[PDB]
Amino acid sequence: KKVLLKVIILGDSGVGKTSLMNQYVNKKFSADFLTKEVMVDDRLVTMQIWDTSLGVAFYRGADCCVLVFDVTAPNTFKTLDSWRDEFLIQASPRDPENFPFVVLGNKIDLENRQVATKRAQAWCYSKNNIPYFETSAKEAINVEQAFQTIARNALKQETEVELYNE
Ligand SMILES: Nc1nc2c(ncn2[C@@H]2O[C@H](COP(=O)(O)OP(=O)(O)O)[C@@H](O)[C@H]2O)c(=O)[nH]1
Ligand SMILES: [Mg+2]
Repeated sequence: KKVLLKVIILGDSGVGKTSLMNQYVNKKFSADFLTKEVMVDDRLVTMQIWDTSLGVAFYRGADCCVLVFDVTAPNTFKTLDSWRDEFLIQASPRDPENFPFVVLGNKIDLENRQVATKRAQAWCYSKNNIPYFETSAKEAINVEQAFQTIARNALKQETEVELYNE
């Protein structure tokens, strides 16, 4: 048996979802998915990353839901609750407050940020401690770090599903 982890990325148009996926998988910057084999501690896993109705089953199979906003656009941060709630509604996870979400505040390379780090960290903390990363898909800042945690938390979820045949 091999270990396949499904990860989906949500967030407003233009925040950097496609760029983050490409930077992570291909280290290049410029309904579908890319795949990458990653080691989690000493366990090899294949992450299948899906870029964004798509239908309920699309969401139901996910092991981690990544939420992305643009630190220079307060409106994309404001929609995070809607993206989180919509994923919950579509995926119907059995332990909503523990399902793995990872939030990425992207484009930190643009010095005139409009959303404060503390504000975004507080939002994440208040949803049962969702992990938070500030990234730059353009300059490859914290992208490997963010996705390593996405991989580890998706593995935890996938393990839970497999061990209790959920
Ligand atoms: N400065 C900067 N621009 C970025 C970054 N990530 C993406 N972009 C740019 O912002 C636009 C939208 O990015 P795109 O990846 O297509 O995001 P999507 O619509 O969420 O999938 C494009 O012009 C990208 O080149 C980043 O980290 N920094
Ligand atoms: Mg896109």
